[PDB]
Amino acid sequence: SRYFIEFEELQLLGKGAFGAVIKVQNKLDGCCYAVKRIPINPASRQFRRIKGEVTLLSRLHHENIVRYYNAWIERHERPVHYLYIQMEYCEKSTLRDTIDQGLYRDTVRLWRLFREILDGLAYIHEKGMIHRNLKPVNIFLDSDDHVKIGDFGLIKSDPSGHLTGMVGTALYVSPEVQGSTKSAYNQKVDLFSLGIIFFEMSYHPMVTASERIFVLNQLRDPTSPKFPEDFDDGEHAKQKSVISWLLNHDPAKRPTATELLKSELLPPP
Amino acid sequence: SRYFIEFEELQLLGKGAFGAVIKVQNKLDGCCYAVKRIPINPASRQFRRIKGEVTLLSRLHHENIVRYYNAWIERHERPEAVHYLYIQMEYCEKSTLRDTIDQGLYRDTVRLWRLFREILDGLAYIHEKGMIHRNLKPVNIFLDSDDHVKIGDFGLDLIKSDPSGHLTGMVGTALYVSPEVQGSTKSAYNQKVDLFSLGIIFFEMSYHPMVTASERIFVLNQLRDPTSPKFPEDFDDGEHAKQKSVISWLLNHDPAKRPTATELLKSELLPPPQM
Ligand SMILES: CN1CCN(c2ccc3[nH]c(-c4c(N)c5c(F)cccc5[nH]c4=O)nc3c2)CC1
Ligand SMILES: CN1CCN(c2ccc3[nH]c(-c4c(N)c5c(F)cccc5[nH]c4=O)nc3c2)CC1
Repeated sequence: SRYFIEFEELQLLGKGAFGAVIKVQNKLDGCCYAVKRIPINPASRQFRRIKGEVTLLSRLHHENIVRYYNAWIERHERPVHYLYIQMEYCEKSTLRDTIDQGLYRDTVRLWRLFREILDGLAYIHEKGMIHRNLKPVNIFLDSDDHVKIGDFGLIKSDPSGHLTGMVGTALYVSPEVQGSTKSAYNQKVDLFSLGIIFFEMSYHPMVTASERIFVLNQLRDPTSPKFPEDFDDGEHAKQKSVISWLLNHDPAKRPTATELLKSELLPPP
Repeated sequence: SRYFIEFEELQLLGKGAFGAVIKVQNKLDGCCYAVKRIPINPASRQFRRIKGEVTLLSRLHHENIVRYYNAWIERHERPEAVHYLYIQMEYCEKSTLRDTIDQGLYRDTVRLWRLFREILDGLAYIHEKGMIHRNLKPVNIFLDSDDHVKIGDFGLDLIKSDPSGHLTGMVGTALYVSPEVQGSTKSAYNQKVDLFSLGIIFFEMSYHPMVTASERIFVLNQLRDPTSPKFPEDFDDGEHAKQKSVISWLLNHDPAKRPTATELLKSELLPPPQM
């Protein structure tokens, strides 16, 4: 097994239904990587979707996309197949942890990392693709504080007990690709995720779960697209405009990645 | 029924909304054919389009065009009584050009270039006789026992077909149709529409088998990019270069900037025949 003989497992980065992401160190070069191990049935339609995503990722080359190193399938003894995808390890945390540590206070940085997410999103989009998985836990920063878009994959969580609405990854998922009214996945979906991601980028960390659920669900309202009182039309204004344009219920009223880059609302690089 | 009495069905070659193509065997001569069965209605303007096609298809004689044998109408069944049109054409033993690309054509540079010249010979003929094909796709170009090109007849934003679930754009048949024919139709009927499809066909012939659906959709949509016709990074110049110059010639977004079939056969980009 190539994984256990060539790589030194260092730390678990993520876990879930997909499988896991591990911080590893190649024994030969000595660099750290984020190897994604997915348990697969090489006969299933699931295998056709991952092999299809490995093909697409190996063809993506952008400064703001997470770098692809290698992908291989391994067969394990009687407890079975595993698919490994070796990708770059972005040393300087995720965008999630960058927001939680006060990104909002540094407007100059805030606007730079946003532009970078747009550059990489534009590249993905101009190569005719939809990400479907743009969330702060899947956008990272390297040693040089650059954005690296990751690869592609009522509420008990509320301590007050009174909150209703969507929670987690669902808060980033476009309204058109939800419910019974499943109005076809578009590239405009990736831009809805980016309008939620930019609000969080532009707003103070939401310390409590009750605060996060209320604030993000009120922003997602088609009959009331919010913005908290402390997110004033005075000091933000252009930020509020970008967020409101991207979060426009009508998938057709949303800009293109290139439209927002060639827009006056975004400061110059 | 002439079809059931005079012929014996051996295999289904293809299907669709148009009708179907079935490999038959004539009981009198012992030869196999490709009978294209079309459900029709004689009082419709669609039938008068089909009749006109049988009229033109019967006037074409070139070694690189699928030979036409006979055409007839058959009133079959009872309810309000269905009408069918049969077209009996040549059966090409070897394969389709699709199954030649998929079984690695891109390697044999002497076969690749020959097969392409043969497609241009047939296409130059159809164009001389004042016609446009509009069905030039690797599934409608065949190869007979002697490994020769036979151009078939003319039988007139997430893409759900993609297993990954990320790809956007053109899928299947739309991948060969000229951009002047889709969206903005002002002169969507030129002979240069055929020459565009030939660029996509020559790309596939010159490039490795794209066995994945996700690969074929990505690779072919990148080439069809109006703003910038991409081309893969795998597609060398040390073993190609002329091949790439021809593909670019043919795929020019502007139909005026594409060659004519006889212009390209006269071009020095094309290595001369030695057979
Ligand atoms: C409390 N906080 C938890 C998350 N902490 C963390 C730190 C570094 C991290 N690098 C990656 C990472 C990926 N997750 C990754 C991927 F999922 C797919 C492809 C490439 C990737 N590259 C990465 O570099 N995640 C990190 C999380 C920071 C502390
Ligand atoms: C390698 N695999 C073999 C079986 N398969 C096959 C083999 C031979 C074939 N010939 C024709 C064929 C036509 N389709 C045809 C037409 F569509 C209109 C007019 C004349 C035609 N003559 C043909 O000979 N199809 C074939 C399919 C698919 C490829």
